[PDB]
Amino acid sequence: MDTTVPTFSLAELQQGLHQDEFRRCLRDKGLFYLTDCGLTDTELKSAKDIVIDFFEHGSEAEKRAVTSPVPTMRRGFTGLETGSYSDYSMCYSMGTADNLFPSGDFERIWTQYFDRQYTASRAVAREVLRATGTEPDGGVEAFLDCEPLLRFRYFLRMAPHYDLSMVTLIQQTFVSLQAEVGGAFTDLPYRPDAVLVFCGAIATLVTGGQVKAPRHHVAASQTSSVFFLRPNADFTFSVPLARECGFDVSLDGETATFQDWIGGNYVNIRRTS
Amino acid sequence: MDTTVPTFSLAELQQGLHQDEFRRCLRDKGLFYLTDCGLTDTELKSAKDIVIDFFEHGSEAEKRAVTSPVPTMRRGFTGLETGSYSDYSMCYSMGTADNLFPSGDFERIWTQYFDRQYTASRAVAREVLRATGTEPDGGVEAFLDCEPLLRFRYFLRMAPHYDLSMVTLIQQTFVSLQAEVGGAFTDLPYRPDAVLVFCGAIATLVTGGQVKAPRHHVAASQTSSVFFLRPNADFTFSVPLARECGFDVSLDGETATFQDWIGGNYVNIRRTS
Amino acid sequence: MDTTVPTFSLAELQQGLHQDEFRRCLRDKGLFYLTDCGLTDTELKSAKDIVIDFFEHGSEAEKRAVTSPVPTMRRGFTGLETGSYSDYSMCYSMGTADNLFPSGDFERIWTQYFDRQYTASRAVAREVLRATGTEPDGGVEAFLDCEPLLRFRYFLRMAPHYDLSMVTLIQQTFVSLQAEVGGAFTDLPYRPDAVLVFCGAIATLVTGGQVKAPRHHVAASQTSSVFFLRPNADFTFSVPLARECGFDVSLDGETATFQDWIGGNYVNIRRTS
Ligand SMILES: CC(C)CC(=O)C(=O)O
Ligand SMILES: CC(C)CC(=O)C(=O)O
Ligand SMILES: CC(C)CC(=O)C(=O)O
Ligand SMILES: [Fe+2]
Ligand SMILES: [Fe+2]
Ligand SMILES: [Fe+2]
Repeated sequence: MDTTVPTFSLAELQQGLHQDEFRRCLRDKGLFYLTDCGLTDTELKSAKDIVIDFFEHGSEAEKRAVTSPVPTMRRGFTGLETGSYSDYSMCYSMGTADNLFPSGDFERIWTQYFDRQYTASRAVAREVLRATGTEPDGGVEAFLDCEPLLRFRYFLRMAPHYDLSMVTLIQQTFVSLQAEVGGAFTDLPYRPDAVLVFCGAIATLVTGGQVKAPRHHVAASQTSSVFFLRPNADFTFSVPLARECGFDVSLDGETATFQDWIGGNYVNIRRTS
Repeated sequence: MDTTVPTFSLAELQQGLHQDEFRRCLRDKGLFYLTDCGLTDTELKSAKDIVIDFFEHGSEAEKRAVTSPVPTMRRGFTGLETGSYSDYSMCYSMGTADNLFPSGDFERIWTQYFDRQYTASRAVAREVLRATGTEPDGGVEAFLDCEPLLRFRYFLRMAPHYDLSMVTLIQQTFVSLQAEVGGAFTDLPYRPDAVLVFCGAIATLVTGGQVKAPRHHVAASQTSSVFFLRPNADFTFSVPLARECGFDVSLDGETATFQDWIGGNYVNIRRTS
Repeated sequence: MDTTVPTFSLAELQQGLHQDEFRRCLRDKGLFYLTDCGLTDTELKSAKDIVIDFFEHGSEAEKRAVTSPVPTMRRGFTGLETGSYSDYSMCYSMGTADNLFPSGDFERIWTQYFDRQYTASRAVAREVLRATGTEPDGGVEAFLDCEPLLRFRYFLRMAPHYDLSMVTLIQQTFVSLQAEVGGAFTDLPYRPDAVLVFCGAIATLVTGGQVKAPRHHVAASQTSSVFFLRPNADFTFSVPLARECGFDVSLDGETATFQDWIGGNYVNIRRTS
């Protein structure tokens, strides 16, 4: 089997092309680059510049006003680890609501950036479901109108793990990002013309094991954008089916919700260790 | 903004003094020293000496008799990490009930030590609620008659994290303890005349985001007393409100309990990493 | 007290012999070697050879076909951590159903290997319950017809922790495995004639604190078989009783289930740190 990370045009997928190839990719690899999805280096420049300017020239008062009282990295500014937790790296997060913006121009640029990412993530997830003939409990659209989280970081840096999202979209700017493909770590360089997609555990779950959730990590001067498309707490699934594809669930009953499985706080990643 | 860790007299707070300053501290820093709360180096000496004597002269049989069958560090003696888990450090824990005491004198000294700590923690938490005009679901006293945990350790030693308590009271004896203040790690030396207070995530939650829960850590021959004031499993709060201040909750419904959020086992700290 | 790890014959236990010694072992140590349980180096050779052959000569296609879409190490092949997650070590897991076998001969050999392990684990757990006069809520057999997990690994390697199983059976092949006995790490060498047993937190819980769940770790060219006997999600227990023996539960009510306590996903180990 080719260990190459494939590339798919969203437009072409939406037209019913390369369905067999798409299915094989999802099953055997669970990751691919996506083009023609409305996201390129162009849309990124604007957001990167404005936020980077903030991480460098924003004062403490300005950062404080956009910092959550709890360091959860859910909304606003965060200094992630004498000195400051910023020494290692800084982060900016946002979602569909309850955001913290430092200025008007920043808000406009990022609200639009977030929207393109959300639209693209929903679109590719929609094709993931169609290619596997998957109809989530409660319908496709209700499943896709969910709880996304966008994190932008600015600098092994990150330990091996898999994501618990439906799908995760990544934009980057030495190749630090590595993913397991064909039983070996493969480089995942930047593609100014595309976004990198990682399938998460929820894709595996909802499709009944038809999609792989690949492990990946970061080796150790770069910025990355990570968009997690996460289901709603009440997303419902079959317990026996989860067991049939690898989930070591401790759930009584025939059906369960995302909340029942993961708990009352979103968990984005999981280390196999 | 001054990055100095302020000091407040409990007596003065209870009299309605420095309310504006207290509010600013809670919001911008989430930590402060507390005086006139009935806890000083005096009350500590007695407890420290008796337990330290145990950690050094107590036999294996004596330690075994006050050691829980599961190494949870909830009650009794614990050797925390050829050799012994004690090599790194030893710990002694207690709560309102189900305690394990090695002797009568030890019991008397520690029951009184625990009580002063619990009274002080409840008292400062009571002022935290009043300063922010917070009325917990079910009332103030029911909220404060909770599930505290006292841990005494004897020796980065501890990774950056924030506490999930309402408030945490610390007594100490090179400044190892560092906390993030104004975007920088600040030393938190010992004050024989006061107790150091850290606001936890529950303070942030119950007050609707009016209190910061500061991150902190320990850099690497000292003993420290840590008292966590923790809510009851049935403490209830508004889901939309939790989201409004940073909590990345995966909870269906308008209201939820501490148990719904954290799970069936108390979790005292959380690393932002 | 002797810090020696005792050995017990399953046959002799089932006949009512050494009951006082067994009780003392469970309470003070929580670990022991077990003989006459139907498991020796003989039964192991067959399974070890066939799987080891796979880890070395099996192609990527063959490994892929027995690899779960999510890297949970619940069923099938797993490469556990330029290179591959296999570099560190490889693993093969199985349970009562939903298994992934690479060949017919492999299936026969391992289905029988798993069965002997499950029978032995249930048998010793049955004696653990009888020696402590324990009658689980819902009866002994319903409690023992549970959710076991068998993991076979092929290479500190593993950090200090205790197991959350009822009991855990280990077969091994320099002594890497160390356990805390009498307040000191003790070697746990291989015994071709016996299986090593570790009591888990569930044994402590169901017996009301009569059984210790010992901490252990691995120091750093060997293979080990680990069989966790895990309760069903609906296993029910008394909340006040759990508190009486060390469990820091955040559970409202008088009774709770394993699922209520641990969550919707099995958790096999826990680090005291
Ligand atoms: C390598 C980056 C995309 C970070 C990542 O994988 C994550 O945040 O889950
Ligand atoms: C620095 C000590 C007070 C330990 C601590 O922060 C904790 O136990 O949460
Ligand atoms: C030392 C081995 C038996 C591994 C282990 O303890 C475990 O998997 O829980
Ligand atoms: Fe990831
Ligand atoms: Fe802390
Ligand atoms: Fe273990």
